[PDB]
Amino acid sequence: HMQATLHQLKVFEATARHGSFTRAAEELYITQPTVSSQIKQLSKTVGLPLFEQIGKRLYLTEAGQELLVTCQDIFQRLDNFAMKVADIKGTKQGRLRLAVITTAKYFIPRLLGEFIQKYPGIEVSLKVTNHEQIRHRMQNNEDDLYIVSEPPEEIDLNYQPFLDNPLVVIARRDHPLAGKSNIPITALNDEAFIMREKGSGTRLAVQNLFHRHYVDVRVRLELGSNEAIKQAIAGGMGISVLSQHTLVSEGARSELTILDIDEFPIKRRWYVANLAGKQLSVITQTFLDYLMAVTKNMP
Amino acid sequence: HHMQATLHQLKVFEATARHGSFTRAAEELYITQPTVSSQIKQLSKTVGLPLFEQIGKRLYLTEAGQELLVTCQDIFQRLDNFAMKVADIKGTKQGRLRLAVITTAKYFIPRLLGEFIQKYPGIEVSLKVTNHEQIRHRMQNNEDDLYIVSEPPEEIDLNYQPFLDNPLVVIARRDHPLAGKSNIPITALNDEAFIMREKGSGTRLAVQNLFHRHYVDVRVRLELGSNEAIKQAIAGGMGISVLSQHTLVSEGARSELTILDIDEFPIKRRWYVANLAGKQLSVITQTFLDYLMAVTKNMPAPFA
Amino acid sequence: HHMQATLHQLKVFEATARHGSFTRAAEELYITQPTVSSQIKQLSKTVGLPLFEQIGKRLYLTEAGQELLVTCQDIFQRLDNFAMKVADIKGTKQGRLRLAVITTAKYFIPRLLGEFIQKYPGIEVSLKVTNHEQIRHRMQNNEDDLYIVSEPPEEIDLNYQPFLDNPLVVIARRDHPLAGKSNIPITALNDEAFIMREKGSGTRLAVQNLFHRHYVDVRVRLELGSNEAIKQAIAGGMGISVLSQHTLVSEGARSELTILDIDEFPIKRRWYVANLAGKQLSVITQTFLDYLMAVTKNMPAPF
Amino acid sequence: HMQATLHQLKVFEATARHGSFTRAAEELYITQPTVSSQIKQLSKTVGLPLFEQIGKRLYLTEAGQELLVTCQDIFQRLDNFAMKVADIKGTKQGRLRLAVITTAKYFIPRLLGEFIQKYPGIEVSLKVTNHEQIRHRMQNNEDDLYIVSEPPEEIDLNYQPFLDNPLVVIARRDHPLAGKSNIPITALNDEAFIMREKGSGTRLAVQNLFHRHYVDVRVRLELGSNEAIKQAIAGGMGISVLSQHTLVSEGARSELTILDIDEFPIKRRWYVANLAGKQLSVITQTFLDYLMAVTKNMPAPF
Ligand SMILES: O=C(O)CCC(=O)C(=O)O
Ligand SMILES: O=C(O)CCC(=O)C(=O)O
Repeated sequence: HMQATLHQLKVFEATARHGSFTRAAEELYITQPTVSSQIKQLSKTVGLPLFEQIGKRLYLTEAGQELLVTCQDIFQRLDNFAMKVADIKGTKQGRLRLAVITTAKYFIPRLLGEFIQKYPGIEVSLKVTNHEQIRHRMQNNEDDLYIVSEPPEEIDLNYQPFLDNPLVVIARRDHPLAGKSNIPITALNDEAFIMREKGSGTRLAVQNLFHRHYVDVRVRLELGSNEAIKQAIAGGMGISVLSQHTLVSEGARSELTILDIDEFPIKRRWYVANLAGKQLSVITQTFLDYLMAVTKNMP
Repeated sequence: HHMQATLHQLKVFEATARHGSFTRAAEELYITQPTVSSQIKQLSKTVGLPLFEQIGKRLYLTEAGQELLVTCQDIFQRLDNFAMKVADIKGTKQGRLRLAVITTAKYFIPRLLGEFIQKYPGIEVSLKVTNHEQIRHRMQNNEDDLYIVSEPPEEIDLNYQPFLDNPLVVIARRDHPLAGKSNIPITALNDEAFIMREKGSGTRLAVQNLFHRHYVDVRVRLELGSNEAIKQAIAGGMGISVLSQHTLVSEGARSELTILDIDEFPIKRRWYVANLAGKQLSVITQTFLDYLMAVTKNMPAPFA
Repeated sequence: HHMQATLHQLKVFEATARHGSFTRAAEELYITQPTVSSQIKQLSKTVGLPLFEQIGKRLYLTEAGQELLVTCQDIFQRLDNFAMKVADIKGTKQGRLRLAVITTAKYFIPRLLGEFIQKYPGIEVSLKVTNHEQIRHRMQNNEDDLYIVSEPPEEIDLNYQPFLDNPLVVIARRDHPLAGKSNIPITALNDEAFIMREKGSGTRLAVQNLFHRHYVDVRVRLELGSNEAIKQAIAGGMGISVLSQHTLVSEGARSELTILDIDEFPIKRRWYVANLAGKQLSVITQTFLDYLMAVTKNMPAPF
Repeated sequence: HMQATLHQLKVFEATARHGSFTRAAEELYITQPTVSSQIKQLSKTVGLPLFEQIGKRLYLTEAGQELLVTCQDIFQRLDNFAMKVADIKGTKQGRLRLAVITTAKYFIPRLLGEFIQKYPGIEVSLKVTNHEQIRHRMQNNEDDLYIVSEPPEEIDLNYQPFLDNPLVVIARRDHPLAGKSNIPITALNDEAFIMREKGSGTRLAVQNLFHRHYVDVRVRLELGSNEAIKQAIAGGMGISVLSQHTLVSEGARSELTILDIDEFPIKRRWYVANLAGKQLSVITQTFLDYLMAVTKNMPAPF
């Protein structure tokens, strides 16, 4: 019974609705003898008579009544799918999956929550993790878009930069250098310093810049957590270098401050990426556009 | 619209998704791979979204594809159902029983169901053996006349009752040092090489809870999702395990297995049969329900 | 034997394993991709087993690689520890406080620890911030002077004591129709956008439970394992969530966040300071422990 | 710090142990002035004196004393990794990961069980799953060996066949055709038959052979489960075709039997595969050799 055609079902259902081959033909802009043979073929496939002529009309047999609701269910299901596809296309349904490097937690979720108010039907997933996780997900095509800091050479990606990630010297509001301008980088000599964990991107960049300019800091502490570091600074433990976006909620009157040391900010970027040769969904390309938009004139 | 799709196109798509391969699909359907290729391109144009993405040497379903695949499986199911009604008409069948049972009831239901049709050749049967999730799915859609579960879901308005006990027992190979001994305390399982079921499993839960309650530390040698695989692993002397005693129904004259007589075993579970939200039952459904209740009333577990 | 190996070799290896890439490792170590490659194979012969395997464009660490990686990390830690004793000797310091604390305590311990240091300038400090499991290993290895945990482990013999409350609260944006309202029924939450923590977490469990133990069905809009990310999600209007009130300490003057006074909240949790049972506290430990207790005794939670 | 070499620590540790440069240099088959200059360089990088001479002997400074303990730990940790590498090479420790296609559940776990008895140090994972799951594992390199019916072309694999998977017609012991021989395949026409699920491997291989010999069976039931089917057979609901390894536990006095039909068994195979280019661990190669051996002689059940 898979040998039946959709077209033969479409003829059958019309022929049952109306009571005649001819009325059906007129609806389906085909010929009455095409309808009759289509029905004979379909009855041969089913194995039973579908119709009985009584007076001027074709009435359904038991097997025909069953096939009618079978046809109605099937056509219902296709319509339903057609509705899905239409909602997808007009960004009123669908799924957006983002995997994002850790440092981007300070903007991405907020952007993403703005975007959903503007497209409520969308369902979202956000994964916030490290470079190794992200590489794995990329290898398995798990998300629509990936936001990273350093696009992995060994994976075919389509990407571009969209937002600068300055690393800046952060201090407590009462530090001597606070408010001072054009401060030479040698001024960091002998300063209590809170270092990020070994093997961190941030650590490595901070150390490289410090080796280049002969600066020797007193490492008071080593932590793995930017929040922890901000807190340690507040507590007087020292200064550090962190991504400026860690300062997003800080206002006019803050316990923290940026120092204005020369050779800073250490300049780094965030990229958007998708796998090379990927079919970008409607909402993905929509989101991509909205992203580049809101982060172009973003301080 | 979407009535421009053909049933052949959906067959080709549904087999491609299933196999993850134009080649394997073409083999199944007795067609050339370019036929597969162009049928998919055509259908894909008709829908107006991509259904597949080929990233490297790997084929993936898009969102729209994932959604069409469910649509194809519903449609095909409905055509199977119609084919069955037709056979039932042709054979002047009195009507058809619809049963969905939890996985572990495959070791008593099918056989029992054979012996039930013996008594009424006027009746036909559609047995679905599946997990709890799929049973709850079928339950929301009124898909079946009776449901057999280990744990009736709290989401649904059911009319359930228990009918057969499901004792979980310790199983070893006939040559195990504790084999044929009596009244062994549960502490003797300390350090035994043990084969655990997979993580989400309620069998695993029941066992992990009971062992935690008795401060029993076993050496987990293996995790397996399959009862049959476990039984085979026990036969090869990998260790012992805890399984539903009914899994021994399929254990023949060549079997090396035995039940160790451990204190606080069996873990007592049972099976429930369930109607749905006070909806009345056919004469068939009730003739079967009475059958179930009779035959199982005093049915001994295997290896008694 | 393995004394044939070189520390530079081990340093090249560990960077390769860490990066998943000879090129990215080569950039970090200020050297050449051929030299990384060279130095790894030189090391591989010495070991007697392959340390990596390349399938397609993917670089995988072998079983011997994975073992070597752990060995390299232990070794490098010991060298870093030696360098700290040296800087302590040469800095003519009074001594060093070692402290390991549960992840959620980063929102008070590091600040407090600064202030303590300002009070005792001869003391150096090591602050490890990590999860519960890892605090157990560290406990078993007598690694630290004091441990701060959300629940003391049963398998370890510990003197302990609670010192600060950990209220979990409902957090929302200040434009929310429930902002500024008193004595709100818990049932007001149901059918509301909600950001849920990751599966099998202290926090998610403790709110799924209290939502079924007071009959509340919520619309889960997102899943995140980062507290900061959730707060950012709330600022963007994504929904509400339940977080430790202490996560609000880093919420500056531009914050658009608030706590909703929902009935049957706060969910109440605690922090405990613990040491190994019977084991004498150093003068330094003791001085800190006293400072801790004083400062936290009447410490109000943020907002 | 970390400009220090490992040989500098080794020379340092000998020097502390003997209390002289000379006795240390004799142990390391090097000269006395290499030792001195080595220690002096190390003393520079450390930033403090490591030794002081008291009387006839070099004694450790405070820094020296700490350096000695950190050296003994480093050397210790380094020897441990060598014990592991040695244990691995001689199969006394290590990991074997197998992922197998569903139907191999009736034999792989048993063999694996027998194998582990010989090598008790080894940890094992066995994953029993479908072709799609197996492909994902193959793509992410999650296991040592894969056991499959049909290796997927789009993945680079070294593979070889090792055991036949005959599909045979199965009935209840009282079936009319039981005991018979050279039964015509057309005997099955009109016969009550229990089919495997749509899209199965087995259902396809069965529907090929039936369309080819114009065979029309009375499909009484469809089921997803080999165990269920065997039970349904036993309950009188029909006959079916299943892999012969389903019958592994059945002895001479079984409620089941195999019907000796023309064009049967449908011959299918199992293969062992690993990814191409990948080099097999020592325990993996061991297992492979063992698998081929025990299967070479192996008869199907009954
Ligand atoms: O940056 C930190 O320390 C916080 C770590 C984090 O992901 C968070 O709590 O969101
Ligand atoms: O074969 C069946 O019906 C299911 C068998 C099973 O689930 C198992 O292989 O463990």
